[PDB]
Amino acid sequence: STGSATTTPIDSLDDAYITPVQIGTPAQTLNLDFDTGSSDLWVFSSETTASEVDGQTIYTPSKSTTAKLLSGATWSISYGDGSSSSGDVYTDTVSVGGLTVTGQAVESAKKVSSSFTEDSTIDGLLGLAFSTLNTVSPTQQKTFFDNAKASLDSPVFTADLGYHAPGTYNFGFIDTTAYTGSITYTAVSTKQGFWEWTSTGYAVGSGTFKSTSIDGIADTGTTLLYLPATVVSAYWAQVSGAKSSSSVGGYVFPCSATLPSFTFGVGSARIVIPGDYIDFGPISTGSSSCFGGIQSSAGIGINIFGDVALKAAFVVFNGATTPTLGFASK
Ligand SMILES: NCc1ccc(C(F)(F)F)cc1
Repeated sequence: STGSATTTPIDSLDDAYITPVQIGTPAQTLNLDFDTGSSDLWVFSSETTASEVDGQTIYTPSKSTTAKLLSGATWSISYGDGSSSSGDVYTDTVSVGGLTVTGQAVESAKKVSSSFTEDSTIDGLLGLAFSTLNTVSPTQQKTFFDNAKASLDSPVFTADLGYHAPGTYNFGFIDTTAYTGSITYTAVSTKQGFWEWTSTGYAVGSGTFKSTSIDGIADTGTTLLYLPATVVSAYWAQVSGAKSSSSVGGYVFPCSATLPSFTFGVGSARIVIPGDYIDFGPISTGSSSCFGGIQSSAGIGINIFGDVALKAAFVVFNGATTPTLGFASK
């Protein structure tokens, strides 16, 4: 089997991407944030605290003839940005663009943090990292990809995020018309439960490529590109007026600037992020200072190849017995 679904940016800045997911019987369509950095499929629901729901589409398990409460199961997750959510669990039929999983764990939120409440476009998340990170207690649950894997024509999923435009998530196949050149595959460590790989280096604009190992995770659930301070300082030093602002919480630059591109290495291959992709608009409404798309990972503990980097590539999340990552220009 295969599955294919369109992913759409939630706003004019590509702050996040949403993909329609059918849950239950009859189908209840919710727009979830596909996240290769986490492993919980959680949704806003009829159980979510009323004051914490503001515009989101909810999952109502009582209206689904295939929903079953997973006895005694609870979940609670905290994301790297400080956001959190928790609740109870149901098993139900979940479909993504033609691909169906019966008995998928659908984590129903009873509580969500302010940032989720404030994002009316995100109805929940669909975790695509390794099932070792799933927070369901006392019995850990599998991801949608993990549950569908054996049925897929190929044990893979692909991420093809658009820049200010719709994109695609494919399951079980590689669309050879969606990229240029070839796909370069690289080794993955699953030790931290993430799609963790090692970039071979970088370049700033038309500058000399620096060969250096950058260990990081391929994370669709993170908006920006988080890299070592040395790297990020080398990037912003090419932008006149750019500075690291402690009050804003990162590198900012004059909105009138035309940004240089950023190239990252995948083996001997190169992925070029165009300069416009690193512009995240005014720091506050009407400000002439803009927020940068490349930020330091110094306070995180890990480098994050988020949407800024992934949307420049056709990305293969290879779930073969030894998982790997594939990147191609597009
Ligand atoms: N990295 C996962 C993630 C996804 C969405 C959000 C937000 F912004 F919707 F709250 C936070 C964290």
